[PDB]
Amino acid sequence: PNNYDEAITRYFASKYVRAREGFQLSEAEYNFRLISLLSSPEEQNRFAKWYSGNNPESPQNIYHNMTAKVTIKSISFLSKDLIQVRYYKTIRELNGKENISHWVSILNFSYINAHISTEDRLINPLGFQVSEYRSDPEVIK
Repeated sequence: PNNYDEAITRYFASKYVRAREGFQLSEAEYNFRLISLLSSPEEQNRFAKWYSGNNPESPQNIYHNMTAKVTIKSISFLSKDLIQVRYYKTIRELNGKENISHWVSILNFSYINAHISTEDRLINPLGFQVSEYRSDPEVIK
């Protein structure tokens, strides 16, 4: 289809934000692949440049030797193709210290019917594609 039930979109938007804004070394290869499959080509390129170890703000750098786990608070539809995802991150240091921070992502998505490999299709079975994306901290402390 062109579109799916909002719960399906919430499911994939949750997957997307958890994978993109979290960081755990053991899941990192998978998460990068997942975000890449779930992004338009243009957004994937933007994501990859951001994620590169060359970028000072890359999660590979800012969360080096840390874990960051995302908990989704809410997903709101601003329109048929535009959502707001509020979440928090729990960041754990090597010393065990945890910090919680609050964030919101805004993203534009669609579903594209394409033929891709069976393996990739099972990760993204409905062709979910994020075309534009931002994530900002919220004022909540």
